[PDB]
Amino acid sequence: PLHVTFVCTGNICRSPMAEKMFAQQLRHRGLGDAVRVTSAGTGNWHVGSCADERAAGVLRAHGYPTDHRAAQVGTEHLAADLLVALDRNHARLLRQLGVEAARVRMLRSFDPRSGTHALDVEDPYYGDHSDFEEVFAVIESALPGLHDWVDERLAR
Ligand SMILES: [Cl-]
Repeated sequence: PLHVTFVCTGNICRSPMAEKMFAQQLRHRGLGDAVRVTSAGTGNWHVGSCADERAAGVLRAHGYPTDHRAAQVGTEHLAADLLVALDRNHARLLRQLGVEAARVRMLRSFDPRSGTHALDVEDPYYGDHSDFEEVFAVIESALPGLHDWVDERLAR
């Protein structure tokens, strides 16, 4: 089973949002059994915690699932077929951890409007509900390219 994992720092806002969203989208496409989707954080200050109440709030506001258990990047995640970094800091950490460039890609590099320079997804933790809605929109705009990536991989 193909494995894609999203990575941010605390695994309570950005990455879990991308995880639930992409996983649900795959289910709608009937590809839920063929692709495993998870997420983790580079840090461990939230291991075991649910997603941020505001993150679950926006997910729910758009009809997506919210169940989540925060975790720090481990063996399981580093063994994914693709590690999706939320921002450039996450990417350099995963890179420096030993993951080759081809397996570390920033989420926004999948946005159809993306240029060679991939943009960061901002952390909404210290913002307001508006910031969480914006993070949702940014992620929503980037995922279509990840679906193409999955289609290419499943062909294998
Ligand atoms: Cl974070």
